[PDB]
Amino acid sequence: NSRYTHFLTQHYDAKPQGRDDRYCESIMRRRGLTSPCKDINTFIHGNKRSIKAICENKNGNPHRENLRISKSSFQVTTCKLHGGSPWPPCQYRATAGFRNVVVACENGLPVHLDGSIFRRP
Repeated sequence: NSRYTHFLTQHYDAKPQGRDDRYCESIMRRRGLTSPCKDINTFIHGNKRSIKAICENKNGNPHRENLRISKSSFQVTTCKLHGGSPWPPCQYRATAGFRNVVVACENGLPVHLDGSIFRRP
C-alpha cells in the first residue's frame, strides 16, 4: 500500500554509487525531501526482500513499544543537513554505515523508519 511505497521512496536506494555528500544532496532532492530540507534522513541499501522480512520473525524482533529491529545488518547512508536554513539549497553531510535497523510494520510491510538510532547527539 501507499505507506510502504512512501517508505521506499524516502528510505530505500538499492544500489547507490559513492555514498558521499554529493550523493546525499542529490538523492534528497530526487526523493523530494528538500522542501523544506529534511534535517536528517537515512537510506537503506540492499534488496527489498530483506527489508520486508524485518516484519516477520525471519529477520526481525519486537523492539520497544511497537517497532521491529532487524536481525541482519544493512548498508545505510545517513544524510544530515548542514547549515542554518531549512530552505533549499540543502547541503548534506553523508555518513555511510552498516548495522541493523528499526522500522514500524503495518500489515506485514515496513511503513516507518526510526531514524533516531542514526543521529548521534
